[PDB]
Amino acid sequence: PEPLLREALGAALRSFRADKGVTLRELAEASRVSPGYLSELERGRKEVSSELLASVCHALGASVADVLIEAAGSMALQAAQEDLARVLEWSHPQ
Amino acid sequence: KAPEPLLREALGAALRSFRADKGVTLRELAEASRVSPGYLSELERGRKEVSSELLASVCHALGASVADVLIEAAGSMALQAAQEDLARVLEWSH
Repeated sequence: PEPLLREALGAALRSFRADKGVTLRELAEASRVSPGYLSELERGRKEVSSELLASVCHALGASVADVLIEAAGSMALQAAQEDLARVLEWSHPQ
Repeated sequence: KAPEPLLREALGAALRSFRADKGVTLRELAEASRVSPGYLSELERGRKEVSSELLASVCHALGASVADVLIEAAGSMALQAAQEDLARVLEWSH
């Protein structure tokens, strides 16, 4: 289906972190959560509290709004790509 | 208190805007999404963190992608942050 919110936000957070060149353990330290927890968050396997999303975004020098737009853009793209892949597999299989 | 609203605050306001635009009552939406009207109300007022799965069914019950509700949530957060920063400078001088 449409990607879940936590999957989209996790990937967006990961992109922002990679953009800034900040390691996961550094970002988890700035946000006061374990590196494992943040790793799971990035992988779409954990639901963030709004408070923790705010700390992680702030630590990255990003507004939460910017991370939401990133997440929404990639959600739509991912749905469209998976749609395109089904349409083509049906009409042009290998 | 940060000027940027918490994600659950902005998401709840966005859901309420989608619901109101469609003219759907909380009991109707609860029924479609199999959650109590009581929980939906707290969600709308920014007092509940929602799982991604439940967010998806609510949005879909309203005929909207999660990604559209998130874009609306992001625009709303950014606007309120800007308005609250403006209020703060004005309170300081003027």
